[PDB]
Amino acid sequence: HWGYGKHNGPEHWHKDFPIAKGERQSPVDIDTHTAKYDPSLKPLSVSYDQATSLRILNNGHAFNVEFDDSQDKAVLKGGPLDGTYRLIQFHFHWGSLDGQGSEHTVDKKKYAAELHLVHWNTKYGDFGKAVQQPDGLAVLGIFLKVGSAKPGLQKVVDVLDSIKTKGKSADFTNFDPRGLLPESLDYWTYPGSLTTPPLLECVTWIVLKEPISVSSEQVLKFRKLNFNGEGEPEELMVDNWRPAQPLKNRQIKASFK
Ligand SMILES: COc1ncnc(NCc2ccc(S(N)(=O)=O)cc2)c1[N+](=O)[O-]
Ligand SMILES: [Zn+2]
Repeated sequence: HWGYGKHNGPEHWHKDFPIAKGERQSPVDIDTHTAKYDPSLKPLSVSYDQATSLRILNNGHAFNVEFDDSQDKAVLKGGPLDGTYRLIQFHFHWGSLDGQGSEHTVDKKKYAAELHLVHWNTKYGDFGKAVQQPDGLAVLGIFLKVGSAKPGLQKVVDVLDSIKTKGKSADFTNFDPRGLLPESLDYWTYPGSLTTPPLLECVTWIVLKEPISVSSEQVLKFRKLNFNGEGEPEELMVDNWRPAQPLKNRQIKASFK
């Protein structure tokens, strides 16, 4: 099926999912000089105090940490959003080397990785229904660069050897996502899509200006995961990012400067 190789990678996706060439595809390059400052934009409200993580899964494309989204426990609101979005999962995209890995770029710069905290609009009642709507999702993107460790990521890094191959999962309770956030909530925002198949155009993207730092050892452990299932040939899970897509007729707004 779809994946990230020469033969099933991003350049192939449009054959099974024609929306790949659509008008509001993600990710995009964030041109920080042409982003429009909007003093009308509200601060983001990230309300993660009551987050309930449940499990961590290797789905053959990335690893997801899934949260209980059956009540308003971990929510995103404000910023550019009308109404309230519940956290369902986070995952990352990363590279084979530190010089690449992010999906969004900032003035053409790729970061080592990119975290996506995926949230769905409470008015659609669940994730499966929200993705069918143009305002269905709000995904908070946070760039990772390599430097000092992010202590709040380590619980994640340490479980990865238990989910090495496609389809493995592990219980993953009491993980606090607030420990993945940088200090500033200044953001760019634009309307876009899932960055993987089905590439649905349902996402309000909220990309934080400030990257978090992770250690080289932390990202190296992302790279030891596998795309393949246990007992198929080993393909390291690296370079699971989609390149920047044409902005077409969208403007990126900034909450700052
Ligand atoms: C009800 O379960 C689910 N059902 C179907 N798709 C899901 N997730 C697809 C997805 C793909 C890409 C991105 S991205 N890379 O744009 O952030 C975000 C979510 C989930 N789910 O994981 O919540
Ligand atoms: Zn993603």
